[PDB]
Amino acid sequence: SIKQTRLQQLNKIQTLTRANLQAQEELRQKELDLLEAELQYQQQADGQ
Repeated sequence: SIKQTRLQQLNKIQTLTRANLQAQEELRQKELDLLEAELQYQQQADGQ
């Protein structure tokens, strides 16, 4: 039962740690780039 237990949680927590990094990657990458991109793109008004 202890083995069942540790097996069971490694199987979730590891699955999810990994799944979550990937889900999070989408969520976090957009966090920095949407706004930086708007700053840099709107800045073209000066470049013009």
